[PDB]
Amino acid sequence: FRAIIESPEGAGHVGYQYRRNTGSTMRMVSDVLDERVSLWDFHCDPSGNVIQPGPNVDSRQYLQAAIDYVSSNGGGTITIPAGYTWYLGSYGVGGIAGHSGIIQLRSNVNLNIEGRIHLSPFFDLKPFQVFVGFDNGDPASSGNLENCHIYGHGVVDFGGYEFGASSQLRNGVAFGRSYNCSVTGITFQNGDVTWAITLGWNGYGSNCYVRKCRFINLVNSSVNAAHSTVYVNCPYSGVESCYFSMSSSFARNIACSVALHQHDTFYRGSTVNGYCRGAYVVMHAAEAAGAGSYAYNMQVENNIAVIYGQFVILGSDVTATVSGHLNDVIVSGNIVSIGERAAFSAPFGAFIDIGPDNSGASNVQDIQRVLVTGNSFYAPANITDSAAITLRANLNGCTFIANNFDCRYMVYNAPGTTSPVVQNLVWDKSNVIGGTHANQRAGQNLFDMQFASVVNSTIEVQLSCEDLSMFSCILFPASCQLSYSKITVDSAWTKSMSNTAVFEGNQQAGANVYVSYPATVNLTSYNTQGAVPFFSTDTNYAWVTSAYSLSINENLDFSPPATYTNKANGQLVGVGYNEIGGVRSVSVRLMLQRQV
Amino acid sequence: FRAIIESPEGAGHVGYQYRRNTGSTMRMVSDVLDERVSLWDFHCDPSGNVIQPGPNVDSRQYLQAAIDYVSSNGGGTITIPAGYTWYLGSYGVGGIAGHSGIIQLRSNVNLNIEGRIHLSPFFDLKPFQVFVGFDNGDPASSGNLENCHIYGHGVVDFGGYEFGASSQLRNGVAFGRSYNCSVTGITFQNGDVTWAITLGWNGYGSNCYVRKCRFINLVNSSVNAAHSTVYVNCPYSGVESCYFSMSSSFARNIACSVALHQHDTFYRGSTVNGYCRGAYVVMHAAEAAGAGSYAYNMQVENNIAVIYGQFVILGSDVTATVSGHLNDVIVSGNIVSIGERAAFSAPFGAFIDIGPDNSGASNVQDIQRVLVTGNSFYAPANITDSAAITLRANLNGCTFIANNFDCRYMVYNAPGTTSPVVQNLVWDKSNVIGGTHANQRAGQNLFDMQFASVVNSTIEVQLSCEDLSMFSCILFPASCQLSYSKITVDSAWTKSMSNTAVFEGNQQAGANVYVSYPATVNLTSYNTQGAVPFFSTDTNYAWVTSAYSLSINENLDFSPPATYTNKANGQLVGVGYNEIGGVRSVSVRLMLQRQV
Amino acid sequence: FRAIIESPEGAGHVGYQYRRNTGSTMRMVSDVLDERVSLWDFHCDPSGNVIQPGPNVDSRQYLQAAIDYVSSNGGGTITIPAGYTWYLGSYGVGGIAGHSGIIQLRSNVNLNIEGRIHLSPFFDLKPFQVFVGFDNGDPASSGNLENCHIYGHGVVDFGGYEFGASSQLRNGVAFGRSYNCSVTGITFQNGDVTWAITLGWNGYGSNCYVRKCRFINLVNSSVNAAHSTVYVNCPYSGVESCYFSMSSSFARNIACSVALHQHDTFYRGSTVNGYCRGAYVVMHAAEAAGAGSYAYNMQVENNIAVIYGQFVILGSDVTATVSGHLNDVIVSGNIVSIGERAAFSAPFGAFIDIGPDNSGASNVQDIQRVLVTGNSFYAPANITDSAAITLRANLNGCTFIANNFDCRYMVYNAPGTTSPVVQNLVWDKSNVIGGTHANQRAGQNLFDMQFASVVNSTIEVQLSCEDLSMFSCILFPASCQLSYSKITVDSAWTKSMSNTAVFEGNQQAGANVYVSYPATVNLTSYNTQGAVPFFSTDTNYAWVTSAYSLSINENLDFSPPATYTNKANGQLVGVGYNEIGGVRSVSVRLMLQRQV
Ligand SMILES: CC(=O)N[C@@H]1[C@@H](O[C@H]2O[C@H](CO)[C@H](O[C@H]3O[C@H](CO[C@@H]4O[C@@H](C)[C@H](O)[C@@H](O)[C@H]4O)[C@@H](O)[C@H](O)[C@H]3O)[C@H](O[C@@H]3O[C@H](CO)[C@@H](O)[C@H](O)[C@H]3NC(C)=O)[C@H]2O)[C@H](O)[C@@H](CO[C@H]2O[C@H](CO)[C@@H](O)[C@H](O)[C@H]2O)O[C@@H]1O
Ligand SMILES: CC(=O)N[C@@H]1[C@@H](O[C@H]2O[C@H](CO)[C@H](O[C@H]3O[C@H](CO[C@@H]4O[C@@H](C)[C@H](O)[C@@H](O)[C@H]4O)[C@@H](O)[C@H](O)[C@H]3O)[C@H](O[C@@H]3O[C@H](CO)[C@@H](O)[C@H](O)[C@H]3NC(C)=O)[C@H]2O)[C@H](O)[C@@H](CO[C@H]2O[C@H](CO)[C@@H](O)[C@H](O)[C@H]2O)O[C@@H]1O
Ligand SMILES: CC(=O)N[C@@H]1[C@@H](O[C@H]2O[C@H](CO)[C@H](O[C@H]3O[C@H](CO[C@@H]4O[C@@H](C)[C@H](O)[C@@H](O)[C@H]4O)[C@@H](O)[C@H](O)[C@H]3O)[C@H](O[C@@H]3O[C@H](CO)[C@@H](O)[C@H](O)[C@H]3NC(C)=O)[C@H]2O)[C@H](O)[C@@H](CO[C@H]2O[C@H](CO)[C@@H](O)[C@H](O)[C@H]2O)O[C@@H]1O
Ligand code: NA
Ligand code: NA
Ligand code: NA
Ligand code: NA
Ligand code: NA
Ligand code: NA
Ligand code: NA
Ligand code: NA
Ligand code: NA
Repeated sequence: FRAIIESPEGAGHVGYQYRRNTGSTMRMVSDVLDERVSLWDFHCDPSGNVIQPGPNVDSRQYLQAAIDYVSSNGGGTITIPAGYTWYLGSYGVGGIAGHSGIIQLRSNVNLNIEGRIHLSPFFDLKPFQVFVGFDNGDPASSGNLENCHIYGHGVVDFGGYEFGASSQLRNGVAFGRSYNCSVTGITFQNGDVTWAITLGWNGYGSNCYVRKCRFINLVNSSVNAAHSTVYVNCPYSGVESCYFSMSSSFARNIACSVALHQHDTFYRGSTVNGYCRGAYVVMHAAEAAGAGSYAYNMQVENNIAVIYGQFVILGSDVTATVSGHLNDVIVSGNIVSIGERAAFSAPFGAFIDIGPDNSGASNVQDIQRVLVTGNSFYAPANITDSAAITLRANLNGCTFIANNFDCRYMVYNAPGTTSPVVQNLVWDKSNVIGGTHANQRAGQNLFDMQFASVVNSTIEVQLSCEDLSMFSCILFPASCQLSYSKITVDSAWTKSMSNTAVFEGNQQAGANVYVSYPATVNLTSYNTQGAVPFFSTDTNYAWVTSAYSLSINENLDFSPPATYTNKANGQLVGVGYNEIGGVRSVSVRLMLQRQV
Repeated sequence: FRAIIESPEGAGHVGYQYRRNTGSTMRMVSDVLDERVSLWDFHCDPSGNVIQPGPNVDSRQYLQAAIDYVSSNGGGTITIPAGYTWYLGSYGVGGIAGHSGIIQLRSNVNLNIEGRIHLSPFFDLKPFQVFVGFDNGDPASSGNLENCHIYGHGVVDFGGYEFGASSQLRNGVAFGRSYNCSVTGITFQNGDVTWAITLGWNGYGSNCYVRKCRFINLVNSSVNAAHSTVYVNCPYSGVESCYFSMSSSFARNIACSVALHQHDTFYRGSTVNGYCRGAYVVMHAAEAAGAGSYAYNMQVENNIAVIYGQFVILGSDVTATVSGHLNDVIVSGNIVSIGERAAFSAPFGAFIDIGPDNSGASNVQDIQRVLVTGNSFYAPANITDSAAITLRANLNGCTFIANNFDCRYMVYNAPGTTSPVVQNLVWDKSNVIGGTHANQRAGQNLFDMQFASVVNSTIEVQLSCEDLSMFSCILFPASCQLSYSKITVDSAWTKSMSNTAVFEGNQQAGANVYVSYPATVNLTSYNTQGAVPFFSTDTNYAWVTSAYSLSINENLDFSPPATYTNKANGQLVGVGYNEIGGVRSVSVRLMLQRQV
Repeated sequence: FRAIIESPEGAGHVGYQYRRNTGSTMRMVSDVLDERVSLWDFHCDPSGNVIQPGPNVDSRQYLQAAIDYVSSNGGGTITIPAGYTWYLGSYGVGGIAGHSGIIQLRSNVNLNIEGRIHLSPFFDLKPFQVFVGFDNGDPASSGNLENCHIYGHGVVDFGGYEFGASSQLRNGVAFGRSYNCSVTGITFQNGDVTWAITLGWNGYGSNCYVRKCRFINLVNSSVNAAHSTVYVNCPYSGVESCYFSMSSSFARNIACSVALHQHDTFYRGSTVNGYCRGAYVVMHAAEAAGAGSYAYNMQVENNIAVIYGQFVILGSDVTATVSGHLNDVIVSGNIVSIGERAAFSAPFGAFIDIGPDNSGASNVQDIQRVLVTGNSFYAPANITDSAAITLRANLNGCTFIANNFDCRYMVYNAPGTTSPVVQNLVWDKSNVIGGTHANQRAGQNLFDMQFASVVNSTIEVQLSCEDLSMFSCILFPASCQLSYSKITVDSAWTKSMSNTAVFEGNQQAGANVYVSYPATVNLTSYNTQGAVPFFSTDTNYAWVTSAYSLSINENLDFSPPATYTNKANGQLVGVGYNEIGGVRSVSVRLMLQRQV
């Protein structure tokens, strides 16, 4: 009996009944203790003696034994205890070896990480994926991971080790073909990794989430090829209320916070600092196996960001046998800025980027039904490479309403690069254009329409302050076709502008182009006393349907017409009034209109 | 002593002091074990022997005993253990019997559901409410439920059983007259039920919430009369970050995700697929006892939905002695689509529906001060029955700003049905109208104003692409009165339209109607050389205050006026210019304006 | 052995192995029990006998001993047990004494509050701060608090005691110089306090959050000087999904829900009732030590509020050696109302307030790049003191897009008070002005521009119903300079208004002022048959660049011009048509335009 009690079965001989309640189960202490489980229950030598964790102990095999055992009972939650750091010092074996895996996750087995998990220097200059939910080296032959949650106040620390080679991959949690899996509360820090968390695999998975996590300093070297903190690769999944921070120079050029790569995915309520990019919103044809060829219902909302490159990047692409499509996207309520940097010192600053594929192709995309609304964007005045939208690949539609954009360009694409085919670009008059870059725009077009063609598009320019440095508010080169479009420039703050809208190929003459913009025009009247015609001296107004005065008349003896039409020879003409006769000659600011 | 130790009081004789700290309490093992409690502590036969759960064991009485006992000590949290399925196989007794209750919840007693709870086939074809917080068969004589939280990674499974009769009710959690109650984390699945969760009772309750829950496949038969997944019937309560999915055909016709039925309630950040409806936002007079006759401060924001009928349904109604009012509503940031379906195959597709009462009355409602802003809506091109708003009952105000609506109709109501009285309908120019339904609109009016009357309303139509199939952009039948309103049609993409705005009762002539829209007009001049008048051949322009040219002048020898007014006989008239004399006859596209 | 077993070391002699697994650690019961810790482990007399909590027991020393001990082991989570109320009855000692501290928090030591914590009457009429994370009386010499989380279903009750003197301070949780600290789930109630929670100290701290907490009735007396429920004084921190309620009259005059006082801070998804104010968004120079002199990336989104004063208050100020700046702010998606009250009975109602500093100075502020978008605001018709913006101090920019404001004023500042210098105030046409206050505006200007100067501003007024009671839609006194601005009044619902826009100093004549608004003008023609001029009888139109008819022509024999320009003497002039000759005299409603 003494022997039984001191034995490992002792607690199984000590009776217990909850709160002395006579209606409660007559149990043994061991039954109640068996209701919970921790790493300490597996962190022992072959004789069953507990092993203290530390920098010289590899905890991997013990944590794997705990997970495997709990898995065998239909699941539960293993605690990783507070007040200790648990080092990992070797790779795992079996199915996860193909993924450079350390720990293998299993279905229904949750991890409550309250202490710290820290990679030992065995992993320096090596690939690794700390937690892996695949059960096979080939993800295509992998089983699923279901009902696996990682949560707590603890920490995953990547030991500060740099990558050994750019081709290597490193990850924190790869859930795999993951259904109802989540990470909540955890801080991931101090590394050089590719991703912190990945959700799903090529569309297989569902209901995976990352909530209230922190990601701190996860890129640190020039070796690191690329980094996206959370890659969402299964539908009905997302990231909310997270914090992302980088301090490395390299992060400003390579790091993105989130990738939304399947339908019905979201990125909300998060704060980003020190990253190149905010989010990719993409349908890769190569990733279309699990959930189809369409990324739709994509939501980026209510985030706060300081970045160095582009906030949201839109794209879709193709393989030999699959074509990716991106549609039904909303980007709203975000407040974003380009951090303090030299012009051209990081990838081109943008709120929205329509990005060419990984091979640089701009003629594979199928991006449409995007709404960008109620966001703020700001870039410091020196950052020439800042745009509301860098439209660098084919676009089948994007709508901008009620944003506030305060940067160098509104619409931009580099000339002599790609020549995008643009459809259904809508820029509503309710987009407010800020003045931070006023006086910086010598030689530049606010809306620089460097495309192959534009159709079914609306650009309603409204200034809110003067910028007389700019070459034009909007310019179309002669190589850009323009049809079935509406282009207007409001006259406010434009009286002293030489050029307002510029159509280098006279594209505003098109049958279904509807335009209006201010221009200065010289007119000369006949000498007749009374009602008298005034005609423009130049003949380039054959496209104008009406025009009206934007200038006061300093004269007593006559007045020019208030309104004008045109004539077949391209003159404007209207009827004014000579109180006394005489040939008149005036220079007037007019609002030129065509079909509006 | 051996006997004491092996007895149920044994743990109460084994001393313990935390971490051997001499300043800590000298306790017994049983005291520490008594800090927590699980179902295992009550899941026992009359001799105190533990009973294993399973499909042949009814766990109800044991779980009730646990709840009752914990309640007696001022509360706590009972764990429903992971790795087991706990079947429920009988109804409860007492107060919850009137609600077909299984388990009775009690104040301060939380349930941490980590395992699975599953209904046994005793419940097939029967009503049931799994967890009930009422303590009396008559909710009016019920006490309150306070401080009751249900949370964890577990599951409530409704066993797949169909309803027996349409008149039956089924629910997961009925909190009752519920104050500071919540459900977090739980998956509700595999049923045919009326609701999964209900919060409050006829306005009694407060601070009830449903967060990070999943609701999967909860309608499965033609017997089911109706389904709303969460019914919010107490103020200061809401639903956030939930997932809702249905696969049944019947769900596309009967199921709604959320009902917000009292003031200061919200539905946010959620994803919906396979449902008929997104949310009801309603003040039922019959439900006004607990929190007054007004539903105000109602918020539907940042949701993602694929539905088959209507996204938000607005309503209010009356009883013999109470009148319901709905006001101060915001609908923002939502991205919604009608899923792939045949036209007319499910209830009429809509972003907003102003719905008649349960008896079909359209003259009881008092709905006003609604803001719909920054949402996206899409319906596939074949779905004739798709509208931004189906305005089917009296409306005292609704404001639309900066949305993107891509469907068949903008404003719709069926002719020869209800004749709503409309006030303060505001459709701002910043609403972008998509082109998916271009070419599908033969015989149809984009804004089909099938009302009794319209007052104090604004409709600013702006197209962003051509649709020459439509009969008109906006049409008022002669039975619709129109007064103190502004109606405009921007000219862009309208040059080839026969009809733009149509006023079948010539209602645009009204003293306080402010309109503008394009029209083609034939004019004929006098023969006089010089300044010469042009007059319209038709006499239907007595209401026009000015008009201006939207056409170029192909002539050298003359020009028509740029601008026109009218004359008492209903002609337009303006002054053009004959370089050489002669009677002129032209057909010109004009922008007709009245008081704008 | 019997003796050992009954001793405090007994559990350390009883063997245990998890679930009888031969691969598990051979432990003792005490090891498993040592995995968790509660207040009961420290709530004991000097002989180690447990003490029951209650109104006559001071639990403070015991809870401090628990925290100190857990801190010594590298942290963990102490449970404050459910089913008991734990009273605090004395002040703490050491570093927190300077802060009137009760309990001292320590790094990595979390509190899981499931029971109730309640202040005893020792604290009546006294200052107190219940939980304090500073370790020194002087916050400047304090160490940090890291990784401290307070969570659970429990309650902190302040005992209902009033303040003794207005100069006293009271707080719930002062995290101090706080990094990765949070409060989740807790209800704070029944007090008269200054704050419930404060985060950070003068910019020192990071990643502090308050989530899913309730704050109920925390002001109760006329003695209380001021109250803000959560004060956020460190960056990368915020408040989400909280509930705030007050019932006291005094709260309607003194209480604010949140203060956002450092960069990258947020307030989201919360509900407020009974408060004076929603949120301060402020950069105090005096608080600039820890995180710099700029508050930027400030976010107030998706809140629901009933308040009595101002929803968001913007400000910045200076000290002898530091200047505060506020920029890059977003206010979106909020639905707010002024609760039922008499006019002038609480501080002036406002959605946005640009507030002078604590000394009343209006010439210290540097507030710019603010976006206010997609919000709703409502005040009952009797509340004269209600404005979309009360602009009472210097403003360097604020942008309003796509809001719905239904109150007395749109833009307001009291005349004969402060004279703000205003730059970059942008009021887009997409702001919808409600009609609740129609007919209440005798003697009042909808936009009452009571400033020193206005520059680089846009005000686009659009009515949606008639209000003929108002004196004007917009008025500039002669003391307000106006330059490089755009001011328009849409004609809809304005035909019967005497005054639309009023420029008491004729400021619309300015070279870079762009305006348009309706006016009635009397004209007289020459007698000539045919094309004939009409001239205004008054000479105050020297600033007008064009005008056009907003009136029908009731005549057959002639028509006035459709469009007009001006003449140097300030007449308008245009060319109409006399079918028969004769001098004509008409009164016409025109749209007057200047440079637009
Ligand atoms: C770091 C990052 O996320 N970058 C984005 C680009 O992603 C792509 O490059 C990545 C570089 O790391 C990834 O490729 C790498 O990893 C692949 C997967 O690893 C294998 O399979 C795993 C399941 C195993 O555990 C591993 O052991 C290994 O076997 C590997 O095949 C590639 O060779 C390697 O370079 C990334 O690949 C994806 O990763 C996720 C997450 O782990 C996984 O779920 C997917 O299965 C996998 N996809 C594929 C196809 O294998 C790869 O996608 C990304 O392409 C780019 C988006 O922008 C560009 O394209 C847009 C659309 O055309 C265009 O709009 C834009 O302008 C372009 O810049 O963004 C980041 O750069
Ligand atoms: C399924 C659903 O939610 N449908 C919505 C309509 O709700 C209404 O019909 C429901 C059908 O199930 C409910 O009625 C049923 O249940 C009633 C309540 O059950 C009793 O009381 C419970 C507390 C007990 O536990 C039960 O044992 C039982 O005793 C019952 O009285 C009815 O006879 C039965 O048909 C629903 O009733 C409400 O349910 C909630 C949640 O449980 C409860 O808190 C309320 O007390 C209770 N209300 C009432 C009045 O009893 C009943 O409301 C809903 O009316 C409709 C809204 O849209 C229509 O009306 C709008 C406003 O005029 C209009 O804009 C719109 O166009 C219309 O379609 O939406 C769903 O159909
Ligand atoms: C109640 C509230 O929050 N009111 C807002 C104003 O805040 C300011 O007044 C408060 C009155 O309580 C605070 O001052 C009081 O407390 C100070 C701090 O206490 C000391 O230091 C603590 C760390 C210790 O634990 C204490 O023991 C004590 O030693 C004290 O120095 C003052 O004497 C006392 O009156 C508040 O002070 C701040 O509090 C936070 C939170 O605890 C702390 O992190 C800060 O260190 C501390 N700040 C300073 C400078 O010490 C003090 O800021 C607030 O000023 C006002 C904002 O609006 C006005 O100014 C705007 C900007 O110009 C302008 O736009 C607007 O129109 C103005 O009305 O809002 C509330 O009234
Ligand atoms: Na691999
Ligand atoms: Na769109
Ligand atoms: Na081209
Ligand atoms: Na009943
Ligand atoms: Na409204
Ligand atoms: Na009628
Ligand atoms: Na102090
Ligand atoms: Na702004
Ligand atoms: Na002045």
